[PDB]
This record gives sequence, C-alpha cells and structure tokens, in this order.
Amino acid sequence: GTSKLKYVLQDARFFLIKSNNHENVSLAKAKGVWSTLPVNEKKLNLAFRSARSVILIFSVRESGKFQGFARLSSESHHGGSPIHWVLPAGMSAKMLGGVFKIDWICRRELPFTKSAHLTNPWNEHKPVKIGRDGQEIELECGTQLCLLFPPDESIDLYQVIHKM
Repeated sequence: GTSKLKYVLQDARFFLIKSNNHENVSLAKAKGVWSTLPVNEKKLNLAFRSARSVILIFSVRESGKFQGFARLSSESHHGGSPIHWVLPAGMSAKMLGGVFKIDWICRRELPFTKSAHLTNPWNEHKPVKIGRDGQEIELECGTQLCLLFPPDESIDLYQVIHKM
C-alpha cells in the first residue's frame, strides 16, 4: 500500500538531484550515500535540520527519466571513505567531498512523460522535470511526483519511519 509512503512524505521537503552519469546513481543505490557540490551541500544540511523528512529525487542528465528517490538520514560528513564517484569534466573529488547517508524509498524509474502534469511553484511553474541540481520542489508537487513512481516492493518503510 501507499499509506506508509504518505506518512514518510508528510511535511517533507523535496530537492531535485541531477547526476551527470548513471554510474554515480548506481553507486548511490548500492551504498546509500550521495555527494553534491558545496552550494547544494549547504542547502541540504539546512533542510535536514528543518524538516521531518528531506527527499532527494534523482534524475540522470539526458536519460529522460527520474531514477528513484531517497530520504536523507544524516547531514554531510567528511573523511568516512573515498567514494569512487565518476567525475565529469571540471569536477574534482574535493568538491564531491561531504557524504550524506540516504535511505532509498524507491529505486524504480519514472519517465518524464508521466510527470508532465506537475509544475513546480519554486521554479516558475515549469514542469517538475525542469530544474538545476538542488532545485527545491514545493510540498504538493513533490508529494504527487513521489506518488507517481511504481511501488518498490523490495523496500520496507518501517525502518525509515523509525529514523523519523
């Protein structure tokens, strides 16, 4: 059912994460971690203290899809492990320093064609698929977007609820 999901999303904050490649999203799904540029790391650390749940909604650039969504379980932390991210042009390992722990809520894909009816008030009411890495998605739009994903029956939200 969707009842536990709706409970997790209650009063949550939502941020769009844009990854340049699939490999880092695969690594994030396997290890339960994410790293972003310092401007967005600062925003997510602030949000983590401000809300019961902070939800990251992932999209790989050029894929035409979202790849899933996850809840922050911690603020960013340094010096825990050297995550072997694949670094784009101009990107360095010192910028992707700062690791957040995340619990995946859905590891399934959602094509952008399925979210064409959802617009984000915090990005000029453009379609929610449009936005830069770290763009905040308003509550109602973000909730409806997360509810569009196929259910991920491999995940038990019971342990997520206990982190809250």
